[PDB]
Amino acid sequence: NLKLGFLVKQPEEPWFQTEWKFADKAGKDLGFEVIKIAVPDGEKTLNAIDSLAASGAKGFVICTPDPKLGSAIVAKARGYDMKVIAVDDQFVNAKGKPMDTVPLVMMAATKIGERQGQELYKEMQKRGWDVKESAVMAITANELDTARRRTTGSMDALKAAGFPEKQIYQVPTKSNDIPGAFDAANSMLVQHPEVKHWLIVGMNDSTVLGGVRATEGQGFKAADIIGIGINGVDAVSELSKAQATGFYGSLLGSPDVHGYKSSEMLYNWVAKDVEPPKFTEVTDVVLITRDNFKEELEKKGLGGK
Ligand SMILES: OC[C@H]1O[C@H](O)[C@H](O)[C@@H](O)[C@H]1O
Repeated sequence: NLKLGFLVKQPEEPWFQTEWKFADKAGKDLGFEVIKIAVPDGEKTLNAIDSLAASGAKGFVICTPDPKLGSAIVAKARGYDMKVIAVDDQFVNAKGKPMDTVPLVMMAATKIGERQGQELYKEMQKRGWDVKESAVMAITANELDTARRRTTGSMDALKAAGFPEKQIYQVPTKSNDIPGAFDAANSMLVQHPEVKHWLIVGMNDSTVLGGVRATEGQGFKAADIIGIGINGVDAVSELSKAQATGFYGSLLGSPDVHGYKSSEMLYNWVAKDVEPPKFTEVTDVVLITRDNFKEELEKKGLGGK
């Protein structure tokens, strides 16, 4: 009978789709209805809450399209006697300090990032690239913490592994999608004619994919590119292709956990006024490649690949 909202920034990415799916499950289990809304931008976010209130929802889980909407979201919520839980992306203040006060469930950004970096270097070593003619292209979205911590973690790990600091080139992307990353990567490539082999660093699948698509456009062959995405579920279409590409594999997270856990906690909070922990960090990761993606998806109950 109880209605709880599940707002996501990017409903077109399997990650978010899966979070929805597992929110549904939680609903089934606990006996509550999930109202699934896309909030791609700030306005739609604020409008969506209004709409929720109309429907007579008692709270919502949200991945905000903008961390800096935090204040507004909370205010609107309070006004409607709605409880909020943040998923994925953390609320920040005007000054861009994290709002500790809102319960969050997110991925262990740093740890996953560092695992990306490890695995990048590992595959490089495998291929016997000459470091001298190799480079790292780091496509960044520094304004998003969880993203920041990811790419920084990757760079740290690479630097730690012995990859020359001076051969790591960062480029900000305007959007956390393929088109965005494509533009970014493209602009960086034409600057570095000397490079023969690229490692591509990005916070998620799409970002890395964007990077890869760009390199192919500048006449790099698969052998000469290593990109490892983050998310896993986002990467399935790529890993499924006949031909191997620059996109070598992905770190599979737990969007199932994100969806289910966040919803479950909201309900309890709403229904039973059981205060969720302020911070939940999900540490799950597995490397999925062309060779294993199918197993691992099925293994994690994210069947289909
Ligand atoms: O929490 C994981 C989540 O982090 C951000 O929201 C990214 O945009 C997503 O694609 C995903 O990787």
